[PDB]
Amino acid sequence: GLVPRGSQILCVGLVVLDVISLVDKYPKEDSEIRCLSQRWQRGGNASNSCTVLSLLGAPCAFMGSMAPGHVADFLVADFRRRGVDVSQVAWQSKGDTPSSCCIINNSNGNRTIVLHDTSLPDVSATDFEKVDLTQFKWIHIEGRNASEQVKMLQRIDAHNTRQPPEQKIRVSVEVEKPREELFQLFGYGDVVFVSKDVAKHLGFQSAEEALRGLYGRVRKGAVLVCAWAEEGADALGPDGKLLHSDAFPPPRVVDTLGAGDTFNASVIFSLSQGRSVQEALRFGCQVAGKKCGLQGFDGIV
Amino acid sequence: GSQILCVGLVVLDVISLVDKYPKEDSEIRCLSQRWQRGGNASNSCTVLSLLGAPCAFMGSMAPGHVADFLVADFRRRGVDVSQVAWQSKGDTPSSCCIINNSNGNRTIVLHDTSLPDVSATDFEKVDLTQFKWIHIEGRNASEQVKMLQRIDAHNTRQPPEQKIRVSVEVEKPREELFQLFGYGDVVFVSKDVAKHLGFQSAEEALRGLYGRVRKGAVLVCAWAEEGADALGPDGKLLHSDAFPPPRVVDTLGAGDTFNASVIFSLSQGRSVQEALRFGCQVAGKKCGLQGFDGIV
Ligand SMILES: c1ccc2ncncc2c1
Ligand SMILES: c1ccc2ncncc2c1
Repeated sequence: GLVPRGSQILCVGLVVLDVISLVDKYPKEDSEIRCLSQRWQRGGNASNSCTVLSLLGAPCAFMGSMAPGHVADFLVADFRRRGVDVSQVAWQSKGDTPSSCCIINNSNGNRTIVLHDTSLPDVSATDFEKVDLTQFKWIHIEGRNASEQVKMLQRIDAHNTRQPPEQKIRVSVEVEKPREELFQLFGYGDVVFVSKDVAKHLGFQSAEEALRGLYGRVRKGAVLVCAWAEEGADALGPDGKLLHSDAFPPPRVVDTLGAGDTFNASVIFSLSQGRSVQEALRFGCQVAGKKCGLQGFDGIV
Repeated sequence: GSQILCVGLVVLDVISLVDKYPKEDSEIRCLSQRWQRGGNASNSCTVLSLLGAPCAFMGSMAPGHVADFLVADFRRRGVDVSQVAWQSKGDTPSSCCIINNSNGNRTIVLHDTSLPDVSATDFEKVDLTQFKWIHIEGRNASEQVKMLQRIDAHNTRQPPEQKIRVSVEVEKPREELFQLFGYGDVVFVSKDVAKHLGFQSAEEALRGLYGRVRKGAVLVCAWAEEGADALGPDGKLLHSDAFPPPRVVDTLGAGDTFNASVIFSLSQGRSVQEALRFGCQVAGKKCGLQGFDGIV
């Protein structure tokens, strides 16, 4: 169908089928057991943010790798359940669609996780070349395979070079895995999200340390953003003023899975509506705080 | 009477192959992944099929994309699905199976949906004339005893030439089931049940459990890498060494493979000793492979 030009927010990243089982006790090897309950869930960073953008009322699209098959089928139907545009998926001829198994030990809250295999090629710069960008007002990249994503980021840069300033496509970038390859991505994006977990691995002990210690790495004009769960969130832009919002914790914490993807999408959404950085931090924190008191994404409204 | 009918579960097995069993609380990446049609009676049908025996499956299934994948697998294998009891309430069961590639150990977490079990009602409605053999996977004992009495009743009416041979599996250490020992020409009891009942080996499990079987039956008990044993009316213990592959890479379904192979051999007129060796021979071959293709 027809997508009006410059109307969609695109997220590029992982999607994965998560199978989650609740058990009485951790299973002894070679044993056969019944779980208390079991869920199949669409997972992944870029994937979660798409769900949030849709619920927020943004037209949105996902770009990631899948292989034809039943896993893909379940994931595509869930994507569509959430009003996500999947027309830019990069279908592969090799590899598994990512899927993962999690066992939550009911009597201690321990999570044991068999992560997906590593057989499916990530999205390539050549896959990205084939995409017509005019559809997109904002493009967001979950850092994964950096060297290739750098080329995608240069391609978008190139595109914007030729556009009026009101046909420019905004870009955001997430570095959430403490992996050296990823650190080059700081150089790209109007907006750069760094995770608490990454900040801590570089040895910063607070959002303020992280932002002040990393800002030197961002491109001129960029805003660097870092959320620290219960401690709220900071951003830092070209004017050197450290901004902050306190968390908006919920009555009780139910489910924090994907809370960070909820923050990222809300910040992106707010800014894409022309709100200020300060306004976006706050909204980001409000939405993510709500999410933490809910099971899944139903009701973050 | 040319078909063999197995009555039990079908389940989506969501399989992850790992280097080593995960420690509590850890997070390991797996080597590979697959979907596989599981369920004791379903695996046995796969194996029977591959052995060249026309066979049919009977069990509950809820309509869906899962079901669609299961059914499509059955047909690739030429397994007759005609007898399935489709439900409305409940979904198809599924499980996460971890297969330790360093020893073929398999660990199963099963999501047993509520989905209604096959019933005496459902069973009374089946044309027993097409069936040479009927194997029943212990599950809902109260109603399966009913299905058994049915088959015997039918049997009392036919010649020795035209009787329907019957086998029972008792796999879970579960009291309701322990009355199933009293039916069938051939009774399969798992190692796991054997141990949960105090018995330390297969021979001890057999001498200790023969009192429970109907008169003239054969009690079978396999024990993985120690092979399997059987005991019949004549009082003579039979043993077969295992046929272990040099590398064990996947034991998910080895037991169902052994059961189905014993049954094939028996329904082909071979001695119990021979059917025992064949059982171990095929099970063993299965354990050196991923899945079921390649066992024949
Ligand atoms: C993100 C993660 C955890 C949180 N806990 C409380 N309040 C807000 C949060 C945001
Ligand atoms: C079950 C059945 C047969 C086997 N053969 C070899 N090793 C392990 C086995 C487990």
